[PDB]
Amino acid sequence: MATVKFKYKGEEKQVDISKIKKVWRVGKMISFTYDEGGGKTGRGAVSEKDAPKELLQMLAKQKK
DNA sequence: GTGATCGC
DNA sequence: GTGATCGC
Repeated sequence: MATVKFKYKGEEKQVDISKIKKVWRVGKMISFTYDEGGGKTGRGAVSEKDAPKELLQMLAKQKK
């Protein structure tokens, strides 16, 4: 519902957090995948520092 | 290296 | 099997 903005292979992306498929923590990094067009899966990551709460709670609720 | 994945 | 990616 809210969005996450992140920079991936140069330049900024903004994705609806409803598209996020999987999220995991790597120390202070919040890493994820997300659904795109064409049946493809995108990757992105953000600092925990100001990560959207919607995304952080997904982390705490899944199941890897 | 780290966690996980894409895209070879 | 693995190189690049992401924040650190």
